[PDB]
Amino acid sequence: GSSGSSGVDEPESMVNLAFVKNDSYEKGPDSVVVHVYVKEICRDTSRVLFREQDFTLIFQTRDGNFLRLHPGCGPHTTFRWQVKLRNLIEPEQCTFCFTASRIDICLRKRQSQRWGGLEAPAARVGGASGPSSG
Repeated sequence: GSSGSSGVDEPESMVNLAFVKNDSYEKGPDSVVVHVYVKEICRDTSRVLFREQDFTLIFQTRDGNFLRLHPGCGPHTTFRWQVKLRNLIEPEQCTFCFTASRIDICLRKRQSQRWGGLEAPAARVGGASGPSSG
């Protein structure tokens, strides 16, 4: 086949976040603001991809507070946060801008309907308890 000098490059090398401490509130009619808890972020190597039925947030943080949470990684480690929006959206109007110690992402939905959860659900999982402290 072929070895080397490939074309597209998968984010493999990059790390994909599974859970990011943030808070999104229902704004305007179809507006949705998101507040990501993180500091010491690089606005130079940190961007946000607004899809039609999703939205990925790539940013490299160097805050021991945020890093400590994710072991094995570092400040130079790329973090990709992909979210599956149950309902469609308008990325052409979406915007991404970092804040003091948090990130702000304006998500413009299509229509004014109930989302019942920012991120799409999935098979239930309980099993033996863990960190869940009384």
